[PDB]
Amino acid sequence: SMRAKKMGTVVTGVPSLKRSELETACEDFSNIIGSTSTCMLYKGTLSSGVEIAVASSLVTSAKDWSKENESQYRKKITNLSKVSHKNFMNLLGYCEEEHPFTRVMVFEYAPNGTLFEHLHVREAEKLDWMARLRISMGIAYCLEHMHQLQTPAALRNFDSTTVYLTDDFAAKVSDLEFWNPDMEDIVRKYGMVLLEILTGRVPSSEDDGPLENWVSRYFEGGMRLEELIDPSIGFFPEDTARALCEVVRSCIDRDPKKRPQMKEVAARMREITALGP
Repeated sequence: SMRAKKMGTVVTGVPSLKRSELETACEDFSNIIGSTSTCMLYKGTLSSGVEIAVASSLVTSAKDWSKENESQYRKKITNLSKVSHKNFMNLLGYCEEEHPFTRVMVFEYAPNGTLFEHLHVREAEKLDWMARLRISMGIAYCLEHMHQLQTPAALRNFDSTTVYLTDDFAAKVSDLEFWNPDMEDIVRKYGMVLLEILTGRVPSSEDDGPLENWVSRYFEGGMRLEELIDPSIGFFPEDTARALCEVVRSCIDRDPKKRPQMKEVAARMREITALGP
């Protein structure tokens, strides 16, 4: 009948994976998909049969990893755990292990590579009109969802090199870089990617004046659509192309206040393409 008081003595919703499981899944990290400024990308297959792309830090020792690195690592995982969109390269798990030093994030695998590759690499399979419209819409729906959630940090590197393509060429926008942009800037970037999808052309530097004058010639009324639109598309509907180029023009306006919101872009894009989510 008497008090006995004691005291105990000594963070997200996607699964933690053991390093041993990932070693098996990725053949001890021997199959490289690619690389970024902050990470290596490894191919694996989980015991379920689900194919994965594993983003792994370049850091090779706990001595080279700061408390800030750890904080940004957990922050990225927490924020991506709230995205599960058909047109996003979704986070499927993560692995932190100290021995040996491991900081990875496990993503959905996209078998058909990047949009940049398919648009610009000579040996890559070219995309037809409907494929390009599907990709364009998929991107817009992802970006709209991202903005709806209020998680734009995931789109800070958005361009054709960060959009991957599924087995039937649907878009998956990615965020593979370890976290270490206003929505008005993302809208502008969307317009540039849409222009790239339509024309097959991309700026060759930060100061591509010749490309600027060429695009300018179109918007000022001095270019036929046959000169603008990528010849590798094959046949295309003229008035649909016009309408999509108007979307581009709105998005890439030099005055950020004049650009549309991503929700408006997606609505307009659906009106034009008639492609639902």
